[PDB]
Amino acid sequence: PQITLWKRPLVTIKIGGQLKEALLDTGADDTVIEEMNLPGRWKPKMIGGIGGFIKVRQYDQIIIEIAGHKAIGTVLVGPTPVNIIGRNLLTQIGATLNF
Amino acid sequence: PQITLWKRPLVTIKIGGQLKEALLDTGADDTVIEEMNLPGRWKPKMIGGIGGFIKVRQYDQIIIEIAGHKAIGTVLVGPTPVNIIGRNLLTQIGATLNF
Ligand SMILES: Cc1ccc(S(=O)(=O)NC(=O)NC2CCN(c3nccc(C(F)(F)F)n3)CC2)cc1
Ligand SMILES: Cc1ccc(S(=O)(=O)NC(=O)NC2CCN(c3nccc(C(F)(F)F)n3)CC2)cc1
Ligand SMILES: [Mg+2]
Repeated sequence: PQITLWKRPLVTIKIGGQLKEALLDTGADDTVIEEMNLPGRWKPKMIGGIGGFIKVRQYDQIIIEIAGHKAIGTVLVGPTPVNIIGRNLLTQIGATLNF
Repeated sequence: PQITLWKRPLVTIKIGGQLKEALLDTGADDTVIEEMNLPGRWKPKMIGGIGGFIKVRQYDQIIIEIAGHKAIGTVLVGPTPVNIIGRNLLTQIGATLNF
């Protein structure tokens, strides 16, 4: 698709069997999805913000479908108020910014 | 331009006479630029993050040139570690996400 930006660029994703909504985020390095169970090993990781740090679980090579497009990458899972598709996955679905 | 996303989508901007680098950020509502003097009135505003809140100064109807493209909008100025062009300005330069 071609998505204008007058509202939050929210799309439907499919990850680990489930349907969720996620924000297409050119400002994020990494993809972060609210709490859920995913197959495979993971490793804890700390994400930094203005007041401090939040612990999440890094899973590698996860399959996710993003508005129809399949991709594979690292997904961080933890207590985020928004599901974010970061550049690690936007690159895998071929997304660009155009103006 | 058409910008791929393998690295941070950083562009040169021109605001208030000065050249700066800023991140094209589809995940931000608002544009936020590090400390500088701008003409006109402003009003304080609080931005929220994980550990708490950061005070910035909202200026309306500021001219900014973003990788060649002129736009006019609200710019928040304060102590941000990165210059962010949010959707309020990406909409004004006609930017879209495509995949
Ligand atoms: C103005 C401005 C924009 C962006 C940045 S940044 O340093 O480029 N980004 C950034 O700092 N984002 C943090 C915001 C809070 N966020 C978060 N909030 C709640 C929960 C979770 C977690 F860990 F579960 F995923 N994460 C973490 C990233 C700086 C200044
Ligand atoms: C995982 C995740 C991503 C994004 C969000 S969010 O709630 O969509 N975004 C967000 O929370 N961003 C905050 C990150 C820190 N940022 C900031 N950092 C330093 C300085 C300044 C200031 F005020 F000067 F501009 N701002 C504020 C925005 C949540 C979870
Ligand atoms: Mg962000």
